[PDB]
Amino acid sequence: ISFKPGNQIDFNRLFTLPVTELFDPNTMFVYDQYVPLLVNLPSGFDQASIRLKVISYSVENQTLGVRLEFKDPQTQQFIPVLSTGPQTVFQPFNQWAD
Amino acid sequence: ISFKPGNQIDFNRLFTLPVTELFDPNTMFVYDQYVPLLVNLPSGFDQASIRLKVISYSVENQTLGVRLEFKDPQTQQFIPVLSTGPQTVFQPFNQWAD
Amino acid sequence: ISFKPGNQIDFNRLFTLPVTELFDPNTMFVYDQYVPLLVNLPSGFDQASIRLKVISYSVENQTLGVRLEFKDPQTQQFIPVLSTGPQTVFQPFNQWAD
Amino acid sequence: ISFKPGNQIDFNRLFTLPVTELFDPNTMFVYDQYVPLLVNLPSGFDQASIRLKVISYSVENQTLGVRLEFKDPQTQQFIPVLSTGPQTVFQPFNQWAD
Amino acid sequence: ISFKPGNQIDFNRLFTLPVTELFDPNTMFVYDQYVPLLVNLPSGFDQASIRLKVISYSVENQTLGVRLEFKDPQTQQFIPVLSTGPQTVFQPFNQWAD
Amino acid sequence: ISFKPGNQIDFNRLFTLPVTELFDPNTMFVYDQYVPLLVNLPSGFDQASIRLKVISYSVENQTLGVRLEFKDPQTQQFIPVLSTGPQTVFQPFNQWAD
Amino acid sequence: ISFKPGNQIDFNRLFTLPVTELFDPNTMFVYDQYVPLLVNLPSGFDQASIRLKVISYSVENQTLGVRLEFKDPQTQQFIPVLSTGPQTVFQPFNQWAD
Amino acid sequence: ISFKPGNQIDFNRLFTLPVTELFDPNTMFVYDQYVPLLVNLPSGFDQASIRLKVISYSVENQTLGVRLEFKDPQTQQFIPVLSTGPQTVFQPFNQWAD
Ligand SMILES: [Cl-]
Ligand SMILES: [Cl-]
Ligand SMILES: [Cl-]
Ligand SMILES: [Cl-]
Ligand SMILES: [Cl-]
Ligand SMILES: [Cl-]
Ligand SMILES: [Cl-]
Ligand SMILES: [Cl-]
Ligand code: NA
Ligand code: NA
Repeated sequence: ISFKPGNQIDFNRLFTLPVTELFDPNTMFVYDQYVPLLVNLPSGFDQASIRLKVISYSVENQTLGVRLEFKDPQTQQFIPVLSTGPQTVFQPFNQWAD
Repeated sequence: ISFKPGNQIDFNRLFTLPVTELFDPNTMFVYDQYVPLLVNLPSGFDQASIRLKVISYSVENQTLGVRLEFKDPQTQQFIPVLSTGPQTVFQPFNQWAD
Repeated sequence: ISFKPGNQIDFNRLFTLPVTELFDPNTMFVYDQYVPLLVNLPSGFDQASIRLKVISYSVENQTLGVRLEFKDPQTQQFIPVLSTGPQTVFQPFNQWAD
Repeated sequence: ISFKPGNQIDFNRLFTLPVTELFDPNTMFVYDQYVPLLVNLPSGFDQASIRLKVISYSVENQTLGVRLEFKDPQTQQFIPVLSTGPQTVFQPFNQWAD
Repeated sequence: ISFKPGNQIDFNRLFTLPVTELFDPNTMFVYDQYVPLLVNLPSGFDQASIRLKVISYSVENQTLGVRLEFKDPQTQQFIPVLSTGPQTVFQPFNQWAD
Repeated sequence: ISFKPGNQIDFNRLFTLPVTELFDPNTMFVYDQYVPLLVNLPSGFDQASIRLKVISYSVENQTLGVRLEFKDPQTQQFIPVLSTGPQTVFQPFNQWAD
Repeated sequence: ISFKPGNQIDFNRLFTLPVTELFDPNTMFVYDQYVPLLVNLPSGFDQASIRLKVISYSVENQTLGVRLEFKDPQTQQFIPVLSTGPQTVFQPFNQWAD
Repeated sequence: ISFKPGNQIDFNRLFTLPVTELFDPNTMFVYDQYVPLLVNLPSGFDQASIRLKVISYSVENQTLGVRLEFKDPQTQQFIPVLSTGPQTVFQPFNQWAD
């Protein structure tokens, strides 16, 4: 009779986290499980080949400052891209605040 | 001579399921294979780090009420996000009905 | 309490047309109102600058063979792109058939 | 120094409306300004060539049941697509409810 | 011989503006030409039916706090959606800063 | 000085195959490696939970007629969705022909 | 019986142009009709508020070097964004060449 | 109080590489980890079934010329698609240059 469309829920409607929970507090690398959540990865990309170093984070602003490192295919050492600070400072999740 | 475009079929043209088939009826967790179908996951996201608890379901309306749980990277325990009811109530698949 | 997502309906769930209704049967140009439906136009594109000539059409297969013409910005004459037949032969709408 | 991405706000974060405000209560046609909000129109589509008849609406469920009509290019009369009820029954906007 | 793909340039690679240039400084409404740049509008949406009131703006942070108003189809008066502050506070454009 | 955008190549610019190469000619199931190419799968979907039965194929038209089967999470048996023929008949790849 | 998907043709399958045809050779501004083709404009953006100056073009490489100018909402004068050369150098259309 | 949208960072804002680092200099195949970065793969595609041969590369222009090879499902031999040169010549990453 009538078409009643369904829905697939956006992940950001179900999941949020304080920025301090995103990274290992002693190594300062984002936990592997959250790298695809912070970075829009190309389809099929092998996440074992990258890591995100947390250079800064703000509890007040719920922001992270990160630097990407990637695995050199020859040596298998993680190397930085291309200085001293973060490549990007961003607010990972939607907030409802002042 | 002439360009004749091809097509890639949308999964929702081939697959549908009654909502009672989406979850384990004794544990009340959505089966692992259907979590990406219900939730739009970011590219490369590790589904082993989440699970969906079915809080409610309606056979009449073909809806599910779910709560997301995620694996704490330190303890490896599944923890709820941020109460008592579902985070979302939705109709997973297109329906043709009253 | 619970998030209940809404929906915006895809135009193709509401609209379909026999291919003979898509074009002026005497001029053999697709009606202006259907050009954006047949061709995925870039956002903001001025449709007055193009037209689609129907070179072939199939009632049995519900296909159209078209050639695009565009308005030369200097002369304001419609000119073909870059032979004798259609640039593309395609089935504009979803069908449920043999 | 650091890249700080900006954002473009999704319209659905700013706009919502009770379903009774979506249509003319005497003619039962969705107001012209809301047709692109309810239907995902192809880029550049001429909205003057369509209208949405409200066949049903639910205040309790915040749903609308609509039928699309389109302008015949020859006669300029609005004609239905392809019965007696709505083509689709849907919830236009996100809701937070029971 | 070889396929050499072309490109369409993203608008954000060519255009940026200080936030004070986005709105009329005496009326505090975003200029009409920038409303589609700040808000992701559905395809074909009639922008004459909305306006964005600037409730706050930050020169230091390059952010705007806005409230959406829409035209009531009956009275043709602009009315707010659904309090006293902005509905959203966001950074419209990418920044490279501290 | 000047921004020179790069490009990521669409898979369909590099890959095409005759339809007879898409499936095992004795079992009549599409080869596992091509299931994501024929069906637009949701991000993260476990392809081990589905298979595509080739019900028909046309060398002349370069089309396939398929039926989807999915793994029942309890029994681990592949079961059809919801008759006797294909669920869909489509042309997987772009063609340049008569 | 079987679902047979339709198609909407991508504009780039039908339209291509030598780069010298994209702009007025005496004013060196891209013709208005091609601005949305070269730049990915946000939905609903008023193209009367921008123009593209051609700073360089290459017949051999089929590239254009452009600078965007926008209309100041107060004075109604076209002003450049934020030097002496192009903001971007790109190849507008797909090519098959050496 | 106010909605403050978050962001997910595009991979191309964090990662770039000289084209000589994209492939094994002795075998002339793109490293496995970069195949999804160069080619837009369908969701869920098994990258073990393809490889990219570098036929040409330009240090001056930061371009690569590649040919795709895929694994024949029967023999498990890598075979070329459908001559002697690259299928595509492209610039993988955004550049800021002359
Ligand atoms: Cl925190
Ligand atoms: Cl059920
Ligand atoms: Cl017909
Ligand atoms: Cl209401
Ligand atoms: Cl400012
Ligand atoms: Cl074949
Ligand atoms: Cl030229
Ligand atoms: Cl290099
Ligand atoms: Na994926
Ligand atoms: Na549009």
